Amino acid sequence: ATKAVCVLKGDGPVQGIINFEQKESNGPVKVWGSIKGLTEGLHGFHVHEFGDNTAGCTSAGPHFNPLSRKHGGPKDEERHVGDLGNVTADKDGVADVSTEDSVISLSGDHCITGRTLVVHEKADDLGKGGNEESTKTGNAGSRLACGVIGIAQ
Amino acid sequence: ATKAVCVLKGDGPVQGIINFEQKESNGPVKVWGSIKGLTEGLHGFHVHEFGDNTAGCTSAGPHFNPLSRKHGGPKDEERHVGDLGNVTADKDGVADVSIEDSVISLSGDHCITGRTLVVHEKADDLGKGGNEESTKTGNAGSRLACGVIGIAQ
Ligand SMILES: CN1CCN(c2ncnc3ccccc23)CC1
Ligand SMILES: CN1CCN(c2ncnc3ccccc23)CC1
Ligand SMILES: CN1CCN(c2ncnc3ccccc23)CC1
Ligand SMILES: [Cu+2]
Ligand SMILES: [Cu+2]
Ligand SMILES: [Zn+2]
Ligand SMILES: [Zn+2]
Repeated sequence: ATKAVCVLKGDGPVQGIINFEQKESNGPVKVWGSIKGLTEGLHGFHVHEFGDNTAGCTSAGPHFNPLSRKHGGPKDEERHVGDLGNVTADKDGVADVSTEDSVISLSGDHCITGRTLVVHEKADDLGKGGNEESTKTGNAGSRLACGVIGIAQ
Repeated sequence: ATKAVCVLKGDGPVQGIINFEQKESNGPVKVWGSIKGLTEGLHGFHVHEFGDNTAGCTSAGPHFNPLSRKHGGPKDEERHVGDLGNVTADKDGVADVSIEDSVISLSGDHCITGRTLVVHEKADDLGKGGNEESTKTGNAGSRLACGVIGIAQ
């Protein structure tokens, strides 16, 4: 199996640890972990193109989109490769993450390793918001925490 | 060309931005940038195996060594792929990094993207120290700052 990991940090209180595992190169990636310090509700959760944190999370660029598609949710055919939807936090400030995704990979051209995982301010509308921004960013707003996805033991 | 970047962070602050560029996949990688907050003298500078900073720089594991060789300096045939020698800081605490290396890569089996760059406490003896640890770590000591190497624009 192939494994990867991301430590999410930012300028505020949001922080987390996300793990990735892919049993087979043509198989799904399991994604799990925790993010704390969040406001209650949905927070957009994406892989962005660049593993560049030079100036903070802004440096990561747009959603990872090697197929030049519109933004969507993880269960949509029309999505960016990096579109992992939302994480949802309770009034404890914690989002428990446990998902499986069939479009991201830890090898090949859809590889997310070396790119940035970002948790956002606001909900991602999964491209169903009915405006132009919805099909580019999902209207998820600013970047609260991020990290470069790295190769794990 | 292919480009990568690493934001190094540690207590001091020891911090720096290191850029990587490789004109072709069969060619050398140019490495440049600046690290501040260092004590005067040599500091070991290596790519470590894992891009895991879960518990800090310790989580990055040993030097990146896909070929199962002993530790050396960057000019040695017998070296780890991750062996980039030392950076040298002056009294101002700044090391200017300018390296070209023919063994690291930003693609293929020796790709360093997704792995951790680390700057160390002490000098790397380049495997010439005459003891057991010299040919494993270069006796460079603890890890002052690190970051995951990411894909750049
Ligand atoms: C279920 N999965 C679909 C995505 N998948 C891929 N991984 C890496 N690169 C790819 C390039 C083109 C198409 C699919 C790719 C891995 C397994
Ligand atoms: C192959 N594997 C990858 C997934 N995996 C996990 N390990 C630990 N905690 C988890 C929490 C939620 C979901 C999966 C988890 C271990 C088995
Ligand atoms: C062809 N290239 C243009 C970009 N490039 C550099 N750019 C900016 N500063 C540098 C400082 C020291 C060494 C190389 C540097 C090197 C690769
Ligand atoms: Cu995002
Ligand atoms: Cu090292
Ligand atoms: Zn998207
Ligand atoms: Zn070494």
